[PDB]
Amino acid sequence: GSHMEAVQNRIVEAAERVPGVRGVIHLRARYVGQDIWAAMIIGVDPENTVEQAAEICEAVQAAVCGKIRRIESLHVSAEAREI
Amino acid sequence: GSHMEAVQNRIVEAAERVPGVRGVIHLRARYVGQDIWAAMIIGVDPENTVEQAAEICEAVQAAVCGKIRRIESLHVSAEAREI
Repeated sequence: GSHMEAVQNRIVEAAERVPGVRGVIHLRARYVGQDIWAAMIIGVDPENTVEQAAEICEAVQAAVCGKIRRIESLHVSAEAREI
Repeated sequence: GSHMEAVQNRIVEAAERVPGVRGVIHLRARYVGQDIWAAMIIGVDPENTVEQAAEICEAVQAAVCGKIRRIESLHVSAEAREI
């Protein structure tokens, strides 16, 4: 913690910058040693296709893991969300 | 178990009969006392909208809980799936 809060901040921020993300609805992050393992849910446009939602999830996973190096496991899922 | 396997059978079967379900991809079911609590993932058409996928999930939840009375908690989520 404290230092976790700073990491979580960077995860939320990294995710929100990815096209199609309507907020991070949920983020659970934990230290396994010096590595982070995490799970998040993002908001998506309810009219996107399931495919697009899966694409946005992958894109988040890559942007986030691309920016926070200590992350060794991130699962990203999606939920319909209004703006 | 044994009797769990019979319940799980009925959950899979109930789910597959619901329009838009492309198989049950995952089912975790457990006894809390004499009640079942469960979580499942269904296949959906990747071109459905996220909204439709959420609708199909609710419809599964209701059909299944409507048919297996001992179920007191069922969460249903969806994943893109090819036929």
